[PDB]
Amino acid sequence: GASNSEKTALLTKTLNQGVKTIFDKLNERCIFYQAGFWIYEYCPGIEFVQFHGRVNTKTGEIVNRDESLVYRLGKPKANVEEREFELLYDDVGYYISEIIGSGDICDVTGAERMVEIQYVCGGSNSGPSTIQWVRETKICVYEAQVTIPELCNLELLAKNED
Repeated sequence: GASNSEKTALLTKTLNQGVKTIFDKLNERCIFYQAGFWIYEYCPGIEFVQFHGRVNTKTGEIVNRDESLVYRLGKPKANVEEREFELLYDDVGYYISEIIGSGDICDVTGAERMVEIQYVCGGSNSGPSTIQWVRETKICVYEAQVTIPELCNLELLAKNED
């Protein structure tokens, strides 16, 4: 390895403060994204599931819930401080990885119903929170990506058009 301490200081800080800032805007209400025919709704440390329906931006709520469309993508924890996260990066920028586990074992292969969530900045100076895309990556694993303005405050997560 050949790296200085400031480099690690900001890497570590970015992971820490990024998560705390995510939780601060998500605290407001849940987020939702219509991925073609399916809708994925993520809440501030409650659960992550996919249901059919529509949303009225005016009110910010779905048409009605759905007890027949049983789905589970993963269940987070209220004690976010205890949950460990990771700081990876891509050609676009750095991001925080949130693996939401506590899923059932998929009989297909014998793997957990967890999901990988990536927190990226949307290159926006303001706004609430929204998702970009969400889909199945493995037999029992899904991948989801959100774009929020507040992550751009962290130098490493700061998009070039913040």
